[PDB]
Amino acid sequence: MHISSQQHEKAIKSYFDEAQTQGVIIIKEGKNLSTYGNALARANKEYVPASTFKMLNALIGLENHKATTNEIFKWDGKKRTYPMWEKDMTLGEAMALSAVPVYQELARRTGLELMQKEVKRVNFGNTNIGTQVDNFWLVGPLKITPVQEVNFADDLAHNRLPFKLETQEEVKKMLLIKEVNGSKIYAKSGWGMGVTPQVGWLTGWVEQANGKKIPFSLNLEMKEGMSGSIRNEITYKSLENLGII
Repeated sequence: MHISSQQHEKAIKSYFDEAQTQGVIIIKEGKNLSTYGNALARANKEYVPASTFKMLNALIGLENHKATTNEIFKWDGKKRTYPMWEKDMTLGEAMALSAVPVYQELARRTGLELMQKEVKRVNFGNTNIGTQVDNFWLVGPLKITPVQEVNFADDLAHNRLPFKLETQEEVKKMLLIKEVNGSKIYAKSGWGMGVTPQVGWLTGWVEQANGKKIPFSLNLEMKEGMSGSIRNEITYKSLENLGII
């Protein structure tokens, strides 16, 4: 339409400035990547994936028969950081709650040798998981850039990753987080607190009413004290600004 690129860029930058943090959002339309936000150089820097790795953990675990989508992972009765984690959950429920204890169990079922082979086969990020199967996506050594995250979201949204179609569809069903008019937003959040500085993610895609899918990845610096909902607020204001939703 009639709004200049200068004005779109200024508006999206201001969403990050108003939240008092530093970040980028990458949007892909077809093969074209557009970078917006207030710290554009973050686009090709590596950060831990944190809870965004649960997308790939779920695909690996389902494809290799380490879980089913209806299996209930029981809470072991020990105290958790968050009360909503102190309950029995399917992978889908654990995805929406970012319940790392469920995904650590799934990683342990997959085990280090298979985990490293699958992460290499999908060529996710720097592809390095090191020697600790239960925390490699949290504290290193696995890292990924925001460009690589939006390209992963593009691959999953279009069923292009090297898994069965059914496996990709099962995991995509776990990622629906919002519906706006007739658009649907599928995405996974992350907040890596085990590194310094802390990293915030929201990576996913918009499925528009006509069926087109527009992948995006938000990446920002988080600080103890911030609200996790700023990730969604920035992302939705940016997508609305560009007329994607």
